[PDB]
Amino acid sequence: STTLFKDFTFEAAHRLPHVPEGHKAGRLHGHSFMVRLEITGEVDPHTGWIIDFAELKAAFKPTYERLDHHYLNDIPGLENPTSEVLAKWIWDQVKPVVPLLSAVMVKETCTAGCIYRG
Amino acid sequence: MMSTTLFKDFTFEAAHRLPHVPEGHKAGRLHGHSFMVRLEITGEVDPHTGWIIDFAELKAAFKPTYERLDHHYLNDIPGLENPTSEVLAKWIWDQVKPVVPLLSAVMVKETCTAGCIYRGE
Amino acid sequence: STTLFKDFTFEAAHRLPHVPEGHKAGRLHGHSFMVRLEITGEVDPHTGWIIDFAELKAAFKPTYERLDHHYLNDIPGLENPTSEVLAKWIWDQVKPVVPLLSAVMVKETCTAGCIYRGE
Amino acid sequence: MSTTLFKDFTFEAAHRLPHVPEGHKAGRLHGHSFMVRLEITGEVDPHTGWIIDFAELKAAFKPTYERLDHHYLNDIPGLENPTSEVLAKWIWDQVKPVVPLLSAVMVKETCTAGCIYRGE
Amino acid sequence: MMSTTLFKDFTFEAAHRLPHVPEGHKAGRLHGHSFMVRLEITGEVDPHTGWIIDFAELKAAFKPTYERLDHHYLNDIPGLENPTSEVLAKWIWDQVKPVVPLLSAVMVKETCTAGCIYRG
Amino acid sequence: MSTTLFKDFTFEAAHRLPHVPEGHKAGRLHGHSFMVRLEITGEVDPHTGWIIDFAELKAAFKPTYERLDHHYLNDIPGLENPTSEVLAKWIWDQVKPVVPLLSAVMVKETCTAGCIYRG
Ligand SMILES: C/C(O)=C(/O)C1=Nc2c(nc(N)[nH]c2=O)NC1
Ligand SMILES: C/C(O)=C(/O)C1=Nc2c(nc(N)[nH]c2=O)NC1
Ligand SMILES: C/C(O)=C(/O)C1=Nc2c(nc(N)[nH]c2=O)NC1
Ligand SMILES: C/C(O)=C(/O)C1=Nc2c(nc(N)[nH]c2=O)NC1
Ligand SMILES: C/C(O)=C(/O)C1=Nc2c(nc(N)[nH]c2=O)NC1
Ligand SMILES: C/C(O)=C(/O)C1=Nc2c(nc(N)[nH]c2=O)NC1
Ligand SMILES: [Zn+2]
Ligand SMILES: [Zn+2]
Ligand SMILES: [Zn+2]
Ligand SMILES: [Zn+2]
Ligand SMILES: [Zn+2]
Ligand SMILES: [Zn+2]
Repeated sequence: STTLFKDFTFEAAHRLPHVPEGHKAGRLHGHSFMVRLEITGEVDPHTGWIIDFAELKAAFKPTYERLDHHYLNDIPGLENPTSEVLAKWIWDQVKPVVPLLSAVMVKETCTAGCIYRG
Repeated sequence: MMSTTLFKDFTFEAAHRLPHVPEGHKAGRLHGHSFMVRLEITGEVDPHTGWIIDFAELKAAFKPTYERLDHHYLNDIPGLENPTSEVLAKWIWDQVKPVVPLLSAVMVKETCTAGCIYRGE
Repeated sequence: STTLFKDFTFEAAHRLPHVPEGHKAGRLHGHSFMVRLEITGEVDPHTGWIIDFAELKAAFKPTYERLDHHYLNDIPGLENPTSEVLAKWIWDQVKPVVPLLSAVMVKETCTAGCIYRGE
Repeated sequence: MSTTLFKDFTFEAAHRLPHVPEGHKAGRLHGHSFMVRLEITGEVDPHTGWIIDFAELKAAFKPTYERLDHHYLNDIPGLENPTSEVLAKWIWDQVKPVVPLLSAVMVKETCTAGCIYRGE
Repeated sequence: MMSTTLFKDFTFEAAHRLPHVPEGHKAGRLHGHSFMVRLEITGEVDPHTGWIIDFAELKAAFKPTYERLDHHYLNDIPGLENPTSEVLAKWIWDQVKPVVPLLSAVMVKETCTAGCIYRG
Repeated sequence: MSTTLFKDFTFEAAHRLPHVPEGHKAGRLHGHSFMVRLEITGEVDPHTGWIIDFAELKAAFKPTYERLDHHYLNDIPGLENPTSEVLAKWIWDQVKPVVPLLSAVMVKETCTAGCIYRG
């Protein structure tokens, strides 16, 4: 048994609709968002891996393309695009494709983030 | 386990020395580091806010402790007479857990390549 | 002389209005922008510095707070908010209050950037 | 309650993956700047205020580190299929006997891709 | 002088070995690195596009050379029989300058802490 | 036109700035993980393919590095006012005799700021 992870960065705009009126997050802004997908499972004795890192990247690509260079709030389910909401939303998009998914981390900035484990 | 965790990272610039190491050990000399602290909290996400707590509330809760550490000599702070990573991590937990009840871990990195994670529950 | 620099990070939305339909930069998006301010000058013999890093931060603060947590295209002069335009714009905003400014770098992502020198 | 210590090491090596399909890039001879994080979990001594000195963990790993660094991994027995997963297991198997409090080994082949192994 | 410069960074994973170091020198054993290459260009900013050239255009121009380097053994590429950072930075300049006429410098880093800049 | 080599080193040290005003935070005893970049410029030898081995640059700096690392800077002669600016010049002065091709010294007290000295 082991864990594997792969990291991705996407460039997007968002705003938080439910913060108080003068809160900076309530203004239209953006971030270089980092996403880490983590899987946990058994290592195949012939391949020597769980799945190819490239399969994890390929599995994310359709979701990446929806998020990257986009305004998140216009995506159904991301009307309140906090890191927490986004981590769970990503889990829900990728879990069908990556059944070994064990954690999704979203970082809005280099110093803050959240980790969702479904 | 199933969970949702939030974390926020802070950096502070401080001097320390380790008082119990062998004579001549480099840690025994007055020196310092760019310390990194990561506070992690575990909780439920409110359906209206969409968050556990605002990152800014975490930063504000930590501020008093942060200001005691930054641009200071750690050995002068009570509880930090032996200011190892491990001692500092637990000390920070003890200071913060009262104002951040959902605190689940404290990480302290003395350098970019070496550190400690403390879970106090 | 000696050169000093300091890095600032701001979180902002932008959109490039003059790219072809379909170009990714033409959609409303954002980045965590990095700005490096570089200054060059004489080190005072008594202070041991050119200017305090904090004095540089304070000088930039007004301009920083126009950029951070904002949509760049709404700022006059940033209607086409490329890295190149933004670096020159920051130079033009900051040079009056930091006469020793020698270069401005803007990075939209960690792996690329622009450097402008206005003299 | 628990305390975990960790230290990161970087080594410069070549490898190739022998069991990937014909034209897979990882099947060609190449290399990486590999990063290894060793994590320890255990009691912190009330006198020393640490689990063990970072320097002692470095020393414990040094023999294995020197086998890896500036080498071709496939040549090392046990690393004939030197995936991140296999390497992390292998490092654990070398280091656990010297550092019984070892609780995880992370290997990153690149800055964006990695695996964490936590024992058998 | 008054000027605008752009740069973009690319990382490739490759093996190399230095053939002219003394027997025993670590760099003379087959090994590898996650190499970083930065291309710097300088030119006028077009008043319509607001840019010198699109970052994507610089990436595209470099791709053929990038593909020769990534997931390969450098010593087997003609011109890179002695694949030092110095030699590699110049070799990259020679490959890229014809397709990126605004190219002003090439940086190679073999590790995160050591590298070389060539200006032609 | 030129080939430049560089190598980065990190050392862990205490310092305080003695000529800032009372209550300025840098006036309190503190420390940093300092980063130093040494740069050299010169001809690439066709036989070795290098200017000097990165390992030679590290060895040449080691004595100076060992004075700095895990020490209190203010007690080192020359570093009574251990600003980044003063430190970069001091390192230059210490290193230039054993690294004649030295062309720049950068010092960073934190990851977001620094100083470059070029002689
Ligand atoms: C300041 C800023 O730009 C935001 O996007 C914030 N986002 C969050 C936030 N706190 C949490 N928990 N989650 C968040 O996603 N605070 C601010
Ligand atoms: C070298 C240096 O400057 C220190 O501050 C050291 N600190 C620790 C250490 N080991 C542990 N476990 N914890 C530490 O905090 N070793 C050295
Ligand atoms: C992809 C994206 O989000 C952008 O903002 C781009 N910006 C620039 C760019 N190229 C230059 N030169 N300047 C840029 O500012 N390409 C893309
Ligand atoms: C692309 C490249 O250079 C490789 O070394 C790959 N390695 C792995 C890999 N996938 C897993 N799971 N583990 C690996 O170790 N994919 C590619
Ligand atoms: C240790 C190692 O793996 C190497 O690749 C070395 N490369 C160089 C080197 N020195 C220079 N100047 N250039 C180099 O390219 N030293 C070692
Ligand atoms: C805040 C702090 O800990 C310091 O060490 C400072 N150092 C400098 C500084 N400014 C310059 N120019 N040089 C410095 O070296 N400001 C503060
Ligand atoms: Zn935001
Ligand atoms: Zn220390
Ligand atoms: Zn953009
Ligand atoms: Zn590989
Ligand atoms: Zn090498
Ligand atoms: Zn300081």
